Amino acid sequence: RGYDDWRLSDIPQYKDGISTYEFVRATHEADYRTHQAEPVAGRTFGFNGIGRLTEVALHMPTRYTLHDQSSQYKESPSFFQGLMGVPDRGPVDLAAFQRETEELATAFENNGIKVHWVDYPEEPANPYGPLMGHVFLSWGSIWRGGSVISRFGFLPGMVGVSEYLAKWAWNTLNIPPLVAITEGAMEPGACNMIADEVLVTCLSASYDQRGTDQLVAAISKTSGTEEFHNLQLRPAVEGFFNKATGACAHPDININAIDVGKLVVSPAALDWDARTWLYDNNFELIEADPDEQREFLAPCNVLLLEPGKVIAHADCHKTNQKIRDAGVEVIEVTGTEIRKACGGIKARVMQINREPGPTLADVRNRVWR
Amino acid sequence: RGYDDWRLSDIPQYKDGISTYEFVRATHEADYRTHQAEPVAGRTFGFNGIGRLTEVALHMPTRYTLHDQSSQYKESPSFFQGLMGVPDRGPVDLAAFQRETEELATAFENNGIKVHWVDYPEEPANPYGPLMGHVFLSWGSIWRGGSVISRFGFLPGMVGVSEYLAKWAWNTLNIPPLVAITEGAMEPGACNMIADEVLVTCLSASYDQRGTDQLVAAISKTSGTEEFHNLQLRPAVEGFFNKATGACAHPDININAIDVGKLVVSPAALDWDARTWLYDNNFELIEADPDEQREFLAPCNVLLLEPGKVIAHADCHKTNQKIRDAGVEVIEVTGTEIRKACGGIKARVMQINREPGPTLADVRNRVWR
Amino acid sequence: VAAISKTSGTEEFHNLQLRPAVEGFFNKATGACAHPDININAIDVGKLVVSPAALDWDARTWLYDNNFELIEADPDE
Ligand SMILES: [Cl-]
Ligand SMILES: [Cl-]
Ligand code: NA
Ligand code: NA
Repeated sequence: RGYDDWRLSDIPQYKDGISTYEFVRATHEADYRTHQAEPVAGRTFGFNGIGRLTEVALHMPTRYTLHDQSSQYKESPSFFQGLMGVPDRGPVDLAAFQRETEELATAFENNGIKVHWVDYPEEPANPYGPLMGHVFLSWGSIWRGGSVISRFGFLPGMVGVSEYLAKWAWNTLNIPPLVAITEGAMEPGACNMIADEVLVTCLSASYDQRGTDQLVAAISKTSGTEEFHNLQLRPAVEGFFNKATGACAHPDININAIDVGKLVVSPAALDWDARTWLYDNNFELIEADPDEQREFLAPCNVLLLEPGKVIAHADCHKTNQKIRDAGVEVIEVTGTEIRKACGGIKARVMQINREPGPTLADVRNRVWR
Repeated sequence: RGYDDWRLSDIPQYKDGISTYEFVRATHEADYRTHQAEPVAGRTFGFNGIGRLTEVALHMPTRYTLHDQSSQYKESPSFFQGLMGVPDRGPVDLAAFQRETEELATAFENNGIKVHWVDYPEEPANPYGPLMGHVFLSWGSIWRGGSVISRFGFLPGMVGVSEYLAKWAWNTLNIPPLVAITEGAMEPGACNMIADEVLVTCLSASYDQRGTDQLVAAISKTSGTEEFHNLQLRPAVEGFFNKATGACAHPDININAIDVGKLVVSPAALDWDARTWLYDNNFELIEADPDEQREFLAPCNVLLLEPGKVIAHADCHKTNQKIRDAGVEVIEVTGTEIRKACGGIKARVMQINREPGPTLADVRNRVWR
Repeated sequence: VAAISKTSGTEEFHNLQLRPAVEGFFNKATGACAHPDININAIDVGKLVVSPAALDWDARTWLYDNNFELIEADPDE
């Protein structure tokens, strides 16, 4: 479009004979996401919901990606094993880590999903030390309306990182920031949604109420839905993971949607109120295998590609058969080196774009019980 | 600092023998601005308050900066004269516009203030037409805690622009985004503060309550002050400016601080509640000349360099003498071409960094009445 | 308003409250006035004559929503 070819008809609020007041009022009334955020960006974006995922980012690990190679970890492995609480499966193997990363990328390419690659500087550090956990790009997943700077609850190695990923998203994809979390703790990228307007959070080391309130208020205004629901789990865990029980600070280790009104769910996830809400709203529950969960094989850390199809850890054999039994296709992918820190496959994927998908009304209307 | 020289003592929440819970809790309790925003940026920033201004940005105009040269303006001058409502002083003169821009930059250099320069692309456009009003970089002023994407109430030519300036601030100064305004209208950069924790807004074409609530909640959490006050003027004006009265949609045309508890104020600004609040809180009022105000010479659009010293339009002779009479130094600067659109000198300056300055308690404690 | 609403002979009673910028009775710089009857008045059913210095944004919004047509007084008058 030529610079001198623009006319007033190109302004959507403009009408011939409109008064100043009416034009201004029409402007005040416009939807941010569809009038400002997306047109300025020149594209749609956001991972909200359980519709068809189209675009992600991965990080190919280098030696600097390995948490056990930070000088602060070397100084006290037990401090970080306290924070993270995951079972010790030995040192991370760089080459095997790189191979399961390739395998995941191939799974995406084979399912028609665009993969961007995010790199970090050599010797990457923040004001408090080497970066740590920066392979877990879900922490930079993009919401309807824009990107989010997180407040990390337990991992100081992630200070600076949600900034880095959001800056990357702006510079590379033209995706704007929506909000910075500035109180308490809130790690929205580790949350999952179980319908178009239903978010799952936890109260945990990774989320307090103030942080949660701040996030939910921002994303609800750009969600593109009339309602917005937050289901808040209350896991019993001190740091990230409770190796006695399988309980986890992060929703995406606790629960995820596998189809319309079908969820895979940890046995350590659901307090009575959460169970009640899920029952009342007509969600069918597939229970993850208890040993897979407790041993931190991340059987709930599956990635929904679209209703009825997920990527899962290839060695979560029992949970995956239950998922297939519920009529869902499982794409098995190796994810073993990734689990030596605080996440699995879904945790390491930055979700950039997911198409609008089934709603809470759709869940409620499904006849199955 | 070497990558392998980092230790746990470099994490401010870390203490020898700290439990996981206690470390996490300490992390939740940290101040965002001072633990995360500023260290990651590698600097302090924000224009809040009435202390000493140190750093700004200007735009040197090109032909594309001139509002009267947009094809949409050519199509209907009267549509845009409706929105803006400023007196018609003839076509903008590019060369004279460039000269008063140089003069302002020299005033900054002579007063020890760093000036960054912001450029826009050739034929700059947003989804709705040529950019318009993009010389007014105050609209991209930086708050304590970060940058803000605005919701413009009356000028569609500024869609995309607060994004551009915030992106520029991130890429060039490493200053992060704080929040995007996503409802109603809110043009925070056109607001002024009259103490360290006292903001002035309007309800007008440029601000509704929802937009205002969203902004104030975000900036109050990073303000670095125990309290935060919003004085909200209620000007009688349909678009930006009311040429019958001198009333304006923007606070920075209505009022500004010239010293500790001394304000220059338009006669068309103060409703009874605003007047009462200012009286109760011990603010001394210097009234702008009524003709300077009504004719849109922008006598209130002065820029506070520090308490007791302002930059003002050189032809606001009557207001400026009243400011000197109140014991304030006036640095007179030509600002005539700038006033052919919706602002004057303070409006065109992006404020990046102002040092903490006097507080509302300081205002209240000054003995003068 | 509480007293007159009880005897108004109407089911509802509405108060539109203008917020003029004026220190005493009249602001000779602007035309703003402490008194509604210098600011605005009805001239017909849903037609008002209105000062340019009268209407803050909320007042303007209310009048718009309630379908009042506005005739603007001459600014110099
Ligand atoms: Cl109207
Ligand atoms: Cl404890
Ligand atoms: Na917010
Ligand atoms: Na009475």
